[PDB]
Amino acid sequence: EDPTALTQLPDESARVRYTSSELQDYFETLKFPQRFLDLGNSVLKDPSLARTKENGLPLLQAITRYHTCNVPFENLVLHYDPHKIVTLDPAELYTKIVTRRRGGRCMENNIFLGTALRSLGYEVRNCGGRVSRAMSPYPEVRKNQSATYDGWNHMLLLVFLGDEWYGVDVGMGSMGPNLPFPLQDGFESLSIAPREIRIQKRSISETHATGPSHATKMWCYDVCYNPAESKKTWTPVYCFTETEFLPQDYEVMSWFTSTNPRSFFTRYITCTKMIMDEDKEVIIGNLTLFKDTVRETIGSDRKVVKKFETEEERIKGLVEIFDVNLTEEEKNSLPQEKRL
Amino acid sequence: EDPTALTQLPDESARVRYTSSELQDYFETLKFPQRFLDLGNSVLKDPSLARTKENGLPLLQAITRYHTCNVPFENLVLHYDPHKIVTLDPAELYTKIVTRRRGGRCMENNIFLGTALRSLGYEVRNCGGRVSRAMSPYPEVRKNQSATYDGWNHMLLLVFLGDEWYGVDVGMGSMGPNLPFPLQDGFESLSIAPREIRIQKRSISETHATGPSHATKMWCYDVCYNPAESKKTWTPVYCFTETEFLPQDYEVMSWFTSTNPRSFFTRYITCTKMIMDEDKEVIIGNLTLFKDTVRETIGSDRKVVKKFETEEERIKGLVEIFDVNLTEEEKNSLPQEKRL
Repeated sequence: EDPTALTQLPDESARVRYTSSELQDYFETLKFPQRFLDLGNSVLKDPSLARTKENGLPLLQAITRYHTCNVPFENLVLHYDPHKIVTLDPAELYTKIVTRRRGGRCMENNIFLGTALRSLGYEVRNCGGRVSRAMSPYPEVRKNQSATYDGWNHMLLLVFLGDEWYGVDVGMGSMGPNLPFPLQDGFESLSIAPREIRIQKRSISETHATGPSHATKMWCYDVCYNPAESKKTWTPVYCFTETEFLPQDYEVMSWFTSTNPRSFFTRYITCTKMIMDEDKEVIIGNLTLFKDTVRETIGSDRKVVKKFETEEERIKGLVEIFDVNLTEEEKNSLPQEKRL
Repeated sequence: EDPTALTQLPDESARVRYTSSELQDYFETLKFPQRFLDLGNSVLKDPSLARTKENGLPLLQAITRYHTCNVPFENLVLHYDPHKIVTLDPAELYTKIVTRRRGGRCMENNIFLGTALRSLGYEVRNCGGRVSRAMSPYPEVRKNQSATYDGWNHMLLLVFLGDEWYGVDVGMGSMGPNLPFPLQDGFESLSIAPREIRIQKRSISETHATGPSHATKMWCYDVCYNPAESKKTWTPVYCFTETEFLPQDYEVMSWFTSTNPRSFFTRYITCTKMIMDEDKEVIIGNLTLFKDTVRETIGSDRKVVKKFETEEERIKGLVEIFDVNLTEEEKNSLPQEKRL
């Protein structure tokens, strides 16, 4: 039958807002220690703190750090699922991430996080971007096309603190900036040592502009994996604009990455949690399952944790290593050609 | 197998250019009269004329007017086609529109036109937009969601003439501006009497902004079907930004509109050409096939031309009314559920 309603951004009075109690349950899923529970509760009691740099940025730093370490970046809904459809509904996302302790990709993570932050009192714009082909898992695409970008396929947040916007992104696993960054041309920071991140406003290589008089510029997020090299090499990760993206834009973007056969997410299973040094309040590495193999990276050192031999091993490994729990129907929904 | 190359914008030296003879063949497909053949030839001989408003705009006006009257806005590639996939390759588009005298939707039309205009010497930026739900063929969507917009799904061009960008769009059938329009906030013009068009820079209804200090603005294209009313009603048609879109962005957008089962293009056959008063150099109406019925509207008056009874009737009508010629494989590719 013809649709009678299409996806939209609800009017302000109709939008999902996570309650104080649901946000507390999210702080517990994040496994906040006492000092950050206390920080979160002070904002719960005074949302005006979420508008300032001095009181809003520290809780924002803590939320983003524990989120990428405890909420998995995963595509299992396209594999271990009977329907293989992505929901971006903020209430269903809450259940998936807080109650079920599952995760997802950039749109599921950052739609949820945007809803949580606005519910805490933050001013949050949903934005859109393009992942660099330098991040492609296809080797010839990395080699020949690293200056190009995908079609719109990434989500990040801009959060307004005091007098400045900050980029916020908890939905890109170990490729992400993994820090709230000031939206500042030329900002650089250590992020997951030895890696550095950089933000620049610049034209991208792909353009029909015949000269600078007609060029446009994007915000470009790059990383330097090894800043100790004599000549720093910056690897592009994604580019984005400040345009407000809508739920139905993400629906278009997610449809492509979830159903176009050239999206690697339709082809291979992947699941990532970042690794924290809690006392030093920094991320130091990541655990990543790709296809059949779990690897732990700490700084520049990478080692294999497990190469799964069977479906049973991979399923138990998702529980024990990632706290990713599947229903019976989800386990049995994996297509036969993808099983171990 | 894993992709070895993804869609990208080619480097300037590898981009498709239409030759002077290919552009001449396009002018004949447009059915230019002699005065516009003369005007086109003068730009083929002196490409610097395409850089000025005084010499570039007249040819631009004539190209866009004859294009929407003579190149069909159609979706038959999703229906009367064995493979039902959309190519955005500018060489294949050339063969489709100039040689085969077929058409397409917004991205096929405007990728082609951008390639042609850049080949004539114009400075052109590919841009992206969202169609208003006020244009939805779904009655309940129109009634309840007219203030909202689709996810990114429209392409238009910005053409820089002299010191001023112009909006150019030959890819929306009867809903389009059907005129090059100056990218000026508040521009209004008659376009297809009695309809008026309007361009405004303004925020759209859907926003997470809690107030105007954090709000964003879009270029918004609205129409007034009946400016004679005591109180003018403006109907939203699409919104866009100046961001340069890439071929791979359009690939994402077209993938949704061509494969998501809530896109109306996946459901119903549609084909439109505009109707010109050639001597008065204005568009006055349109011919539109929708599902099984052809209607002619001239201004505000609409009448049924034909309600097709059989497949043979619809196919002959496409030839006779729209000069849309199908191959035997294309005719026989229509799913049985869609036949008459």
